[PDB]
Amino acid sequence: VVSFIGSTENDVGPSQGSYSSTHAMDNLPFVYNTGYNIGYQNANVWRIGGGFCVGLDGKVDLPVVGSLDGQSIYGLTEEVGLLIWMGDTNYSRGTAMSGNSWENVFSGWCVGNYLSTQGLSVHVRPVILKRNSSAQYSVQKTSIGSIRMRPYNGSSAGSVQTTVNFSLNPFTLNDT
Ligand SMILES: CC(=O)N[C@@H]1[C@@H](O)[C@H](O)[C@@H](CO)O[C@H]1O
Repeated sequence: VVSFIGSTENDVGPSQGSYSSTHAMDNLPFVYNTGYNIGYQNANVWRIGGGFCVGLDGKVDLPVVGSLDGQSIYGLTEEVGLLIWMGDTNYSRGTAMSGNSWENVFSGWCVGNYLSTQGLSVHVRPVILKRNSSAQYSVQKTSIGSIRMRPYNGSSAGSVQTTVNFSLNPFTLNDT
């Protein structure tokens, strides 16, 4: 048994967020290490039971303005980009992202003959692209991508909602 209990649209990171870094941005691109603060986590998006086996798929829509260490830097504005992560519940369980096609983000599992729940989590890292002349970057609310449950081992979804989508909450990058 499965069931959708979460929400279709989920905002990544809080609104009006301010971030700072005194590290080093000499040789762009630079990537703020804000940990997992800009993201989304709902360990309860699908209710499952009876051997139901589920995995997790993710897909970012933003264009690939490049690639950082085998990961795809996704762009928003001329000067701003991001390192995107998607996967299962525990933020630490994230799977970096490359391209704009559906990729496996969580190997999944097979619950027992009891009632549990299936979750997901997104986390992003703000990348600075092209130079500026104010040392300040704005970020307007923009779509990012989605996650879709992956029923396997003979498991079925049916008409039960399989995908939820994400959106990047606005914010601004500082540095000083
Ligand atoms: C904490 C909880 O009760 N629900 C978790 C769910 O968030 C997670 O997606 C799934 C697979 O790891 O395992 C469930 O037990």
